Amino acid sequence: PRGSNPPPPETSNPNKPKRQTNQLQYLLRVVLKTLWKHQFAWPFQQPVDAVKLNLPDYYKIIKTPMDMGTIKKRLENNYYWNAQECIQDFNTMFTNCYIYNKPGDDIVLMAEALEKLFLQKINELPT
Ligand SMILES: CCN1C(=O)c2cccc3c(S(=O)(=O)Nc4ccc(F)cc4)ccc1c23
Repeated sequence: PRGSNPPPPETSNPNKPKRQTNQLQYLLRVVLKTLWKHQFAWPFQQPVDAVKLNLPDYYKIIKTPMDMGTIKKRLENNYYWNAQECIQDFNTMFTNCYIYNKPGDDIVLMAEALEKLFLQKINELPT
């Protein structure tokens, strides 16, 4: 079907306030990098292509989409003011998965595994 995909979430906004913190550096260098390499990362590495993946209802249900490709670019582009803004985006990505899909679905098992690893890495966030 199509129809169409929305514009992806922004990864640049020159008027948005931003900072480099060592916590944001750790989010890129440790948290994002480890999740990124994982065997379950691939469905979360770019925005949902609702056309290709045959998920025509995706953007009827999910109105705040987020993915690790967007987060990666936001970190590389120094988009954030603090770590919480970034952790927010990971939480949105996970939440969207759990909202759209059913417990026990293969995609949800992936999200749960990534989220478990995420929380472990988040646990060692530096001062
Ligand atoms: C994480 C974004 N996302 C979904 O919420 C979702 C639902 C259904 C399929 C699918 C896909 S898929 O069409 O590539 N199929 C897929 C099914 C189960 C998996 F464990 C991984 C991918 C990619 C990313 C997705 C989804």
